[PDB]
Amino acid sequence: PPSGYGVLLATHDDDTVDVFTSGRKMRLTCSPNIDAASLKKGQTVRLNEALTVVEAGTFEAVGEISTLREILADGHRALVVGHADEERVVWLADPLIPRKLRPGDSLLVDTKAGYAFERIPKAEVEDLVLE
Amino acid sequence: PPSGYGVLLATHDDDTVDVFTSGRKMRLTCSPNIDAASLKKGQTVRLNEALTVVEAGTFEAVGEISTLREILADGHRALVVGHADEERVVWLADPLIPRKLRPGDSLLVDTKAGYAFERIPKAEVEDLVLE
Repeated sequence: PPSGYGVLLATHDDDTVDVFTSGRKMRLTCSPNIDAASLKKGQTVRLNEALTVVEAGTFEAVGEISTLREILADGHRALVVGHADEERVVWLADPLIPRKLRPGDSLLVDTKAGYAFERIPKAEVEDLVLE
Repeated sequence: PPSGYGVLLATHDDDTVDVFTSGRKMRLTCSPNIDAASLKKGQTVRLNEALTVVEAGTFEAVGEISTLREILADGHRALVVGHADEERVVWLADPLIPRKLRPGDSLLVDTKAGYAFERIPKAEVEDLVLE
């Protein structure tokens, strides 16, 4: 009955996936119940004691928030700046790739996993330019 | 089958290579399928529960952006500083030994592994100059 959680990283042609869990990256096989094609990068995946992906839910809603600096030319990574001016090159999740992200946008990230899940609207920038 | 990952440090003629994983370095033998000479410095390897190097690859993930200060005499190690003015020497990877390196170039590094993997293009330029 007890089942853990992990962060999906990428998909492989061997019907295998990379899962970040307990601060470590592991190679896992999707269960026959789920379809490996429907999986998306950065999506939370439910694991088990046998280390098998059995269900994928939505994306994480809590964690750190960082300021976006730039989007790399490859289109799958973004350079952002942490709270103490620490700079990280983090993967972009599927929802991030409205308008395309611009420098200065705030992204919800978890540094250990290294993914940007959601653009978080800021009230200060909205208040600066009155409408 | 579940499996983990590690970072390759060096290769020896004894068909044994040094791999950093789980926060520690171990000298392990490679599988017969893979070729020892084919492996390069600074690239990832895939381990197993028996710790057998079965698959190769390259490292492309997050990392604290480090400012390169200078290149040492031997030409295989580089001095980099971090956000907290922490100076440390790191082994250069194969793809960095490309344009000639210069002081102040941003680099992608793994502090636990001590390897610089790639040079991140400057954010202050690309996000603005392009049109």
